[PDB]
Amino acid sequence: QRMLGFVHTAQRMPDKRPAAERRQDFAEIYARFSDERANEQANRCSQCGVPFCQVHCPVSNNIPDWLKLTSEGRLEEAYEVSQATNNFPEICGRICPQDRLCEGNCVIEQSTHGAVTIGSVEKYINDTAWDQGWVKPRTPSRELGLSVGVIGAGPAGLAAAEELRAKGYEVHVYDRYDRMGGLLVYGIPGFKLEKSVVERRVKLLADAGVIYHPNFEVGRDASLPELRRKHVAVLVATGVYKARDIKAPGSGLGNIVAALDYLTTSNKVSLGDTVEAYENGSLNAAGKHVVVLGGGDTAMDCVRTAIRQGATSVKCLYRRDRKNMPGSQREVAHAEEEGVEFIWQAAPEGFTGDTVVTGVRAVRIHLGVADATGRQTPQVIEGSEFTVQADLVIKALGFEPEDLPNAFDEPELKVTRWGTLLVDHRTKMTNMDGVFAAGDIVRGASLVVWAIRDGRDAAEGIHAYAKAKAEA
Ligand SMILES: Cc1cc2nc3c(=O)[nH]c(=O)nc-3n(C[C@H](O)[C@H](O)[C@H](O)COP(=O)(O)OP(=O)(O)OC[C@H]3O[C@@H](n4cnc5c(N)ncnc54)[C@H](O)[C@@H]3O)c2cc1C
Ligand code: SF4
Ligand code: SF4
Repeated sequence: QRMLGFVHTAQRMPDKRPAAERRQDFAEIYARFSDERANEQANRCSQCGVPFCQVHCPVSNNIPDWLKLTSEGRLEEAYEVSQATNNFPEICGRICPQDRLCEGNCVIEQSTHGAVTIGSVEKYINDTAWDQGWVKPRTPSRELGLSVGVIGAGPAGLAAAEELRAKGYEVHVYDRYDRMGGLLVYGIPGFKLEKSVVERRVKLLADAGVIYHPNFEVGRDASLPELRRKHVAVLVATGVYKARDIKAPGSGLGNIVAALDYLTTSNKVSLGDTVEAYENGSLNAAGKHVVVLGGGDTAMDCVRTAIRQGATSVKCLYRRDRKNMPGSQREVAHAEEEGVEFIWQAAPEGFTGDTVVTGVRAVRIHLGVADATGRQTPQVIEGSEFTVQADLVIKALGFEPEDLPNAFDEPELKVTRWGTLLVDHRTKMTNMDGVFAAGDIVRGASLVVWAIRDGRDAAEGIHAYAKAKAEA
């Protein structure tokens, strides 16, 4: 039908399970659209000129085109259009925060008509295509005689590997873990993204012809000059893993565990491998009171994965207001509905205890009015300082890059202050010849789709450089 039906229809997301039932299991919380409902929700588009849904999507899919090709049957052509510009569409549709990228700037969203549910239609059109064999690996026609190396198996690494293998090269990936996929499989919990689609996509990648090297750290089992001599070009996509800390009176007691360790062990125990720290360790929250520090999406993941495993009472201390939350806002409402209690504008001061933490003494800060440059300056209130009973606290402040030049044996890699190495904009080439670096280690605490775009751009640049070098 002529697809301008936002006038006489109302937006409604797919099926959801109630809160009293969500708290038990570890599966997802949403469901896939039905056919007659997807063909209706994809019809509310307006095919507007100058589509803001595409200007603000970091990978810049052709959103109106497959929204049209979905609203008229014709699902296979829609799958083609969607896949031809994005390597992991379903993963993006599942995890990408849409209220700030695409759904937050739709033209009918700016006019209080609600937003066309884009990511859910992405999921629908990209998963119903998987069941009927419309997905196939991109095996190169004529195998080109060159070899390219990458470091890391995250989103950027896998995207670059797929692009290079499609061009015709021979790729070799080098991941530190045993199950490749990066923090897509060890950072993000199960209820957000299921660990089955990730292994499905990595199996497809391996079927395309990629060679996998698990349990292979660059620092220990290799060296950057050796790999530089092996292949023709290497892509540093190792991400950021050196976490942050806090120095306060009482910050040396027991049961003060970093967030990444907790999340990793939760992912493992959901998969298996029977780590002992889940049996006898401080990485369980069965019958304890949990308190997490800092904000962001990491805080949301931690608090939810804690409230799933019992956790008689959970609290989260953010040191700003609610509207400045770094992550999305659907997960905040989800956590509130599931049982979490939030404490906005609070900063930790100390930990009271003897050998194990018994409580967290915190202060209450006040934010000034936005400055002429758009920056609020908080100041701690002198009177109100309080203490919360805490059985297990989790520090989830942030993440920073490691010291790569002093660990990759090459002290000539140019670096900024924070650790993100410098790189040109066009070719995505590192200071040194032959080596390239693009992904999350160049940006900071970005999202997945930015990593995908950086990986694709670095792949194109590496192809151009290798062709120009073997050319003459
Ligand atoms: C919805 C959402 C939720 C998010 N949740 C989180 C979250 O909970 N926590 C979080 O931290 N980020 C989170 N992010 C951020 C995002 O996941 C990452 O910034 C991004 O995925 C990292 O991209 P990358 O290319 O650096 O890959 P990464 O996955 O960051 O790359 C890590 C890989 O590098 C490998 N590696 C590391 N060091 C070495 C080495 N020396 N040698 C070899 N291999 C090495 C690791 O083993 C791993 O395979 C989230 C993003 C979104 C959109
Ligand atoms: S969601 Fe809105 S802006 Fe995006 S294509 Fe549809 S009508 Fe245009
Ligand atoms: S990748 Fe993210 S921003 Fe782009 S269309 Fe999909 S959900 Fe929207």
